[PDB]
This record gives sequence, C-alpha cells and structure tokens, in this order.
Amino acid sequence: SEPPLHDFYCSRLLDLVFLLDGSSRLSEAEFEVLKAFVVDMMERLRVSQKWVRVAVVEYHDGSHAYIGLKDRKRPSELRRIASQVKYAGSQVASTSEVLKYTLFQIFSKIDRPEASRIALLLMASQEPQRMSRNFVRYVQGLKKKKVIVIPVGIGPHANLKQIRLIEKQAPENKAFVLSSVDELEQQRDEIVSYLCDLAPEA
Repeated sequence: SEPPLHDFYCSRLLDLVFLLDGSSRLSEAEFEVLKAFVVDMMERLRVSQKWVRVAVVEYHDGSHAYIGLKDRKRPSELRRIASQVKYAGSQVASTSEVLKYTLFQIFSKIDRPEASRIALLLMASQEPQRMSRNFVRYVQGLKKKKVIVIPVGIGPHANLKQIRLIEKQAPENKAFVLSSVDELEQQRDEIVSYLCDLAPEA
C-alpha cells in the first residue's frame, strides 16, 4: 500500500481507462506531456482494487495495453509503467478499434458491478474513414454497459465529428476540447473532479 501524494485525492469506486492516441499527430515531446498528464491524474486517485482501478492503452492501427484494471501493482509502479509507455508515432490511430477493445476486452466481464466505468479518450487525430463503420455501434455498446466515455480533443487534427457523436450518446459523455497538450495540466483537476463525482462513494 502507498499513501496519497496530494490533498486532492479521489477515493471512490471507479474503473478508469486512459486511452492514448499513438499517432504522429503528436510529436515525441507532446506525447511525453500527454503521459505526464496521465501520471498527474493517477496521483490524484486512490488506486486500488477496492477503490479506483486504472488501465492504460496506447492506440494506433491496433492497440497496446500497458496496464489492465486487475493488475495488482503498487500505484507508484503503475504510474512508472504509464510514464514509460513507448511513443509510437503511427500513421494511423483508430478510435473505433480502441473503443472496440474497451467494450469487448476491458468491460466485457464485469467483475466489479459496484464501480462506475469511465474511458478517457485522449484524441489528437482522425482515423481513415474505412475504419469507422462500427464506430457508433461501439459507442452505443459502451453506453449500454454504462461505460461513460469522456473524449478529450487535442489539437486541430482531433476527430471533432466523432467527439460530437460521443457526447450525443449519453448525458455523462462530456467532451473537453483543448488546443494542445500544453493545456492538459490546466484542465486536469476539473477533469478529475468531473469523473470522480460520477462514481459511487464507498
């Protein structure tokens, strides 16, 4: 076990998934800022199987899960793993494929009905139209499992059309549209407060 590093600490029943855009729309430096944001967020959550569980997935044309909700590791080790996520700089970053992964590989088997489910979709690009056929269906599938999707649009290449579609699916699906990764730290606490408020108290 490890104590909180800050006074601001979400201590509720929540399963939170960080989905990171691995496309080259973000430079290696910007991706580091994105990871720093993820780490900063994690520090403000009571990470534990009995409180806030976390998952981290980097998506390109396919995806790489670095941390799974059930991974029983020290919060500090989980944060270290997140800080070490490798920069992909891929030509394509499919939001449809990563939402499919979230729906069928993260929240397929609900081992924790007592926790709220949230997917923080950090987007900086637009996937090829040929990969979006089931986009709306996966978002609706998530909605039906009460998996709240919070899209964070970063920069002008972010898929704003999909962000808007996501917001439309469920009231809790709130979007955060930022001009760049440098604005993430500015809105971090607001984002944490929003999602923590969504989760049940123990």
